[PDB]
Amino acid sequence: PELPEVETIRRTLLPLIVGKTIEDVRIFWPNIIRHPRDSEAFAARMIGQTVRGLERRGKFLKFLLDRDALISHLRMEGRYAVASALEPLEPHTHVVFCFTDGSELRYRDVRKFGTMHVYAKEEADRRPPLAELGPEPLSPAFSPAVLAERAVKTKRSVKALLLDQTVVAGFGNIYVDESLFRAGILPGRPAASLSSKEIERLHEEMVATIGEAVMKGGSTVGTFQHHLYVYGRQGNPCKRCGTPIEKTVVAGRGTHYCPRCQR
DNA sequence: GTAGACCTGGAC
DNA sequence: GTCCAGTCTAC
Ligand SMILES: [Zn+2]
Repeated sequence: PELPEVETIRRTLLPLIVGKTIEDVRIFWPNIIRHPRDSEAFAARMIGQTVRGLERRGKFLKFLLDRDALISHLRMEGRYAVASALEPLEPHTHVVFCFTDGSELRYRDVRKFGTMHVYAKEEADRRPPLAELGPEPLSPAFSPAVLAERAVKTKRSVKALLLDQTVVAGFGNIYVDESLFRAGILPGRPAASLSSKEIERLHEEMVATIGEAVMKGGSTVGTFQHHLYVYGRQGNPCKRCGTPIEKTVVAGRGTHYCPRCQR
């Protein structure tokens, strides 16, 4: 789950929960709760509060209640669904919010990597994990200049730079690989080796790629999966030149690229 | 930069 | 049986 997928969840989930009041909060895997550390305090404070809105910051979902804000990160497999509280739960359900109208919001996560933090609204943006996030890619706050200031000071791979949420917030393995192919830049090259022209081109493709993915409802692996040039296509012909797509390891992640179209 | 952690189930 | 799928620590 990257920005496009999280933004899709935010849009579809909002009307299904806005205006409902919390009656109970049940937790089956405590490690997911990060703040307050004590699961009992986490549950108690939300009882009686009403859902007023749902926003997104980077790859995080921000549930807006009365006094508090619930900050949730899905990591690799987290997912949400709304259903009747009278039916048996599905496998791997670790947290459930029960509403006064008999419906409930369920959180499932097979690998158990997800996290949840609760803070008073006016403290959320000034505390971890939101405090140190970079700017939103689809906002004027993200420009070629911002990307250069960070790139010109480090020799780490350009892919490692784009995956750093403090540089820009929202890109993950799929959209970093896709943006670099569109820009014609190899993922393993030093960020400082990029020319001014290459930085402007990369910025342009990053905004175009992420924006297009949001419109298509994200990648299901949504319909953006039908528009991928390299992710998951190792061994198949490049859609632009016909050369076989390759896969290696960069910045500790599986990496896909075309040896002819990219640097 | 690069294995090891946190964790579980599918593909070969 | 062995390999593969967002972020933190540790040498
Ligand atoms: Zn190509």
